[PDB]
Amino acid sequence: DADKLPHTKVTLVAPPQVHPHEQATKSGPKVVEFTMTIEEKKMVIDDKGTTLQAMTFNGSMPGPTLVVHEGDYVQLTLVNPATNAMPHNVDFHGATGALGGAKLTNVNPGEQATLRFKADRSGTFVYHCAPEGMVPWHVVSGMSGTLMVLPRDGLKDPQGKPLHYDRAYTIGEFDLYIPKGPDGKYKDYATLAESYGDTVQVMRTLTPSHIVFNGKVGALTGANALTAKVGETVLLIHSQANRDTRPHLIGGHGDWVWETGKFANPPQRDLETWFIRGGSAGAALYTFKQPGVYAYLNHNLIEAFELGAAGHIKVEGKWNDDLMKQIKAPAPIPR
Amino acid sequence: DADKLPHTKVTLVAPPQVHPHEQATKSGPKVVEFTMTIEEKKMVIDDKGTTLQAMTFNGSMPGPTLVVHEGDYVQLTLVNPATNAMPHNVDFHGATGALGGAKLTNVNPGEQATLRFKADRSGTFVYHCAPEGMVPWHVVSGMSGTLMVLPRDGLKDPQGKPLHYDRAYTIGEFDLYIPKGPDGKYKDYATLAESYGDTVQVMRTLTPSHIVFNGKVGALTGANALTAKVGETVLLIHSQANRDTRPHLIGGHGDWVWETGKFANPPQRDLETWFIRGGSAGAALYTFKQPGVYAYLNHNLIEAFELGAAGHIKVEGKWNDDLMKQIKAPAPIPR
Amino acid sequence: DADKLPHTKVTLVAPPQVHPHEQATKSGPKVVEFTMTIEEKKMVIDDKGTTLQAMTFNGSMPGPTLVVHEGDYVQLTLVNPATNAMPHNVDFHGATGALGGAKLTNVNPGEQATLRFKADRSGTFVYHCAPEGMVPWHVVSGMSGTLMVLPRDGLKDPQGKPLHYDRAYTIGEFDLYIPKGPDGKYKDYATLAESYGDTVQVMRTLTPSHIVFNGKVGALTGANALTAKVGETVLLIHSQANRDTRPHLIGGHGDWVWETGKFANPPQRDLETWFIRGGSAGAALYTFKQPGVYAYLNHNLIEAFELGAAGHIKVEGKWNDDLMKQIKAPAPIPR
Ligand SMILES: [Cu+2]
Ligand SMILES: [Cu+2]
Ligand SMILES: [Cu+2]
Ligand SMILES: [Cu+2]
Ligand SMILES: [Cu+2]
Ligand SMILES: [Cu+2]
Ligand SMILES: [Zn+2]
Ligand SMILES: [Zn+2]
Ligand SMILES: [Zn+2]
Repeated sequence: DADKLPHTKVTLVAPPQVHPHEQATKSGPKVVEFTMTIEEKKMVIDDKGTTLQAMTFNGSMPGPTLVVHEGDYVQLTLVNPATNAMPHNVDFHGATGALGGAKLTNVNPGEQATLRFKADRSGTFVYHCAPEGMVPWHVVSGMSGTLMVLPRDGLKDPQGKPLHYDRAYTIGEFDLYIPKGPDGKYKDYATLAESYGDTVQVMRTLTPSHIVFNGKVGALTGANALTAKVGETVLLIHSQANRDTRPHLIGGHGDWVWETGKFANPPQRDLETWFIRGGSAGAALYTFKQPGVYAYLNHNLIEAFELGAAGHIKVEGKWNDDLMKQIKAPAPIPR
Repeated sequence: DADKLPHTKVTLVAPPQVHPHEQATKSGPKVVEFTMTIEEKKMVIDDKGTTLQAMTFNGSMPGPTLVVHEGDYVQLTLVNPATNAMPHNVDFHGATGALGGAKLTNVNPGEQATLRFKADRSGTFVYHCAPEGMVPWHVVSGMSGTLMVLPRDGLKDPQGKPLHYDRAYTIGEFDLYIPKGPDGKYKDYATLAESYGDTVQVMRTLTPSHIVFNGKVGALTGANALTAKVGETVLLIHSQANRDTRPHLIGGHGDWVWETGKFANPPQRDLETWFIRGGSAGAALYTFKQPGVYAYLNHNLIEAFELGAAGHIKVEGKWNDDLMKQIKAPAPIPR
Repeated sequence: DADKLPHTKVTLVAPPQVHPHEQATKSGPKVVEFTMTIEEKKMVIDDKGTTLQAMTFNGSMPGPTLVVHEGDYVQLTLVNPATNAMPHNVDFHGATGALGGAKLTNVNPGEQATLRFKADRSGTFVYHCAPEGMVPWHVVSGMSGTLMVLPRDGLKDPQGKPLHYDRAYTIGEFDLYIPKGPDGKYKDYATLAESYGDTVQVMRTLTPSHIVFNGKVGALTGANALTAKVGETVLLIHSQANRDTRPHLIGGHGDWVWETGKFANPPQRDLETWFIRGGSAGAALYTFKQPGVYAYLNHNLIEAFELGAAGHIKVEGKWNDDLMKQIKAPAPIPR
């Protein structure tokens, strides 16, 4: 019984970070309490000033990653401030019943609700808003994130041997559908409601105008590049609530990958590129062996480079000439 | 030898039902006899009266699911009535040789043929029409269904333990390519032949006008919703003969899933969303734990909600507060 | 240490063939030396004279398949002749560091470079050109191929039993983005540089004009069909550096398939259709049991039949009536 268990309260952190947590734990099941606040806002999504009338959990795309252990109970308070225009809710793919909790969390501006569910299956799971009659619009405008349910004894390889990560990052990939006017320029809308009709028309073409990691072209680059060191194992959580993607780490691999994102299944090893089904979250481990700047991208390279689905990982440490060596630098072809 | 074995005759049933069959069986191999009759017809495919010049096995999209056991022989009589305009045939992905049987089943209007093949591999397999020079048109117009070949000892989990379903449903998902006129309204064609040229032009854009379960937007909703009860394990067969899809059960999971649809492989567990490759059939088991109305959909939510790829499952039984509980109903945010 | 090991030199062969190699080997690790020369050229890609301003490794699409064993070192000399207009490089997905080697192989026309890397992971891996700021253009114009890294003890089934192929073919699938003029005819460009702007515009629509195996509609058909015999096991390597595809052998199966292309993972059996993620190479084994002409295709049938993603395999041997038999040839429906 959940009402017998101790409660803990978790403070969420903004992507691409994930809140502190244990992997393998000696602790027993708890009710883990979270709160998130919905924020509708206009966001700038590229280098040319294009805007999105966005909708977010906690002010970010994706929403923050919530981490519990299998057998824990997730207790979320969902707050929809009066400053918002739309009703919202939440559907946890990690949850059982009531359309993932959406039926029990319908909150108008000025309202909040509290949902509890048993996190009885291990894995990374999408959560998203799903208000009746406007589900795809709320999802594509930014309302999704990941629930990670770790097995109580941590991650395991196909032989049941232990696996771990030293650092975790969370990447949400967002296919955006920004309308254009007769002049061919992207439209800028005074309000969220006004963007609706034009946006549905673009959606129906199934062609995104932009595909971005974490809310903007280049969000995970420059000062905002992800970071690691040679010898460190990184977990890369990748969520795509609406559309397929194919993550790839340039100069790296997926050492151990759950592409369908469910930890009770054995992971695959040595992947060059993996596949995240639209409407799911997956997870890859990589241990860095070479220093330098990596790209982490959707390996539809048009989607990555033209449309925005690419980030960077800056890695410190010592170059290994055994793994790779420039034998002859670029030089004139011998006569 | 097939000519030594007893024969049985099976009466097919219309989707979403599947004809009565055993899973694990004590019976030995048989020649299992089926008949299907091709029907070309104009069908209404949405709520606004849009029509498709369709082509079907047995009058339905998808055609009926045929069920045999591994080692059985499938013996199909394929009938193309004189009331039809086009030649047709059948390609069983479950079969070996002669382009899946297409080369041996070329039937003009007024003709029939009988094909036998050994069902020597377990799984759900697409069958479809494939007449030379018009293969994609016949497939996208409705001519596909599933052959399920059950292992003789029934379904098994990754550890070789037994799995079963108490109820089976079959869902065919159809990417449709309906042309539009200068006025932007969908075209209605007097005949099947007349729809061809315009339809090929739409196909070549790779953008479906509609994506529907079982022949129509909302085919598996209302009076036609699928049904189950808490405690019942349902098999959901999903076929897509031309285009990728990503099935998801809202408020549920894929407890055991063969997404590539081949039962000799271990299934994955706890899936939120799985992946059916265009040109294949997959299979998922789910045991219901909560009552209420579920949605079963393609989790490209635009494809589901805007284009038609979504159905409903109405489930009876008792709510389980341990799995999910509304702690605080939606209420004013405390001052 | 690589500088302690013996060296061997390999002569590459044009697709769809793959250079002679051992599978399971008694040999120890070597530095395996390869050379490839970049050729930019205008190529005719369909039956109606449409041209592509193409870019190739060794004059072919795909580039040749390089085969080594796990633990070997790949040492590639990459030559960019002065007759070319563009800078190029190479990114091996099979390699670790320096963006797959791209950072160490930047060659202007008239230059060459030599890269060494440790092939420490088994599988089929994409290699492609990736010059900074023009990565997708170089890839979609033809600059990709496969590195196959065989395990030292050859291929294994899920139970660790030996698997092998008697013949290997390599298929690269290329989503092409050829621009059209106001008249709706495909544009023909005097130079590679001139094609750039228009091509980027087409790319951004995410809709290929053509999708071809090995450089042209019908490249693997007629005199150029692949060949086998009943009783022979064929390895089919399928690379797609930019876009998802779903290979299928009509009248056949994937007997053993690594769809994500990494041999340390167990293969799946009995596949009807498998999935190659954009930015990866996969591998399927099939042992022929029936003679005749097979099609090997992308089972988005529009992509196959309308856009060009289909080839043929002509197979010799004896028909097996146990696997498939025409019981009744097409005949008038009995009155
Ligand atoms: Cu919302
Ligand atoms: Cu969902
Ligand atoms: Cu037909
Ligand atoms: Cu087929
Ligand atoms: Cu290049
Ligand atoms: Cu790459
Ligand atoms: Zn570590
Ligand atoms: Zn049961
Ligand atoms: Zn052999």
